[PDB]
Amino acid sequence: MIKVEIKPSQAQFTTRSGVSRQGKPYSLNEQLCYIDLGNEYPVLVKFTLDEGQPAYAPGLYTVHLSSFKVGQFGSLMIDRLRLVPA
Amino acid sequence: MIKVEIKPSQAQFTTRSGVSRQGKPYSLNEQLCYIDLGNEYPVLVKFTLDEGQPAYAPGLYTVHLSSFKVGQFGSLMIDRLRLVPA
Repeated sequence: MIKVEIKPSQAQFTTRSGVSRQGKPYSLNEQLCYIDLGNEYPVLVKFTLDEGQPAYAPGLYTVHLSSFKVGQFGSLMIDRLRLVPA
Repeated sequence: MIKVEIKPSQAQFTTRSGVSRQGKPYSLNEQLCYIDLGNEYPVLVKFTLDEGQPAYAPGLYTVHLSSFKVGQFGSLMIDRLRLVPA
């Protein structure tokens, strides 16, 4: 299991916006977290939330299986970091 | 935890080869596995082994933390699927 932490200072998201190739508006909500990758300190990671999802609250989380997909070259990839409470 | 299985038929690797942009030879060893991504059946996934590593033997495995890195856009990515026995 991957240990993810949302710190008190990371309790909010920011939103970026634009327009797709054929004219549709979009909005993407991004939040920050710390992930323990086995180095001397956890590292800062950004991720995009799914549509209609609030920012994750401060606390400890692990990564859900739905974060992963098989890519176009037949290998595993992360689609979007989706979290569940520890 | 991600559940990975090496079937009896997947006990071997194949090797691809070539030459880098400035002339150095390389070899990459690739092996297949099945990963349970929560769909009705496990899916077929290819991955490259690290240098000097034998093919994983048939059996059940999970993914090691060293499989992950922060990418150039600040988000989590899989570098190479590295496995450890379940």
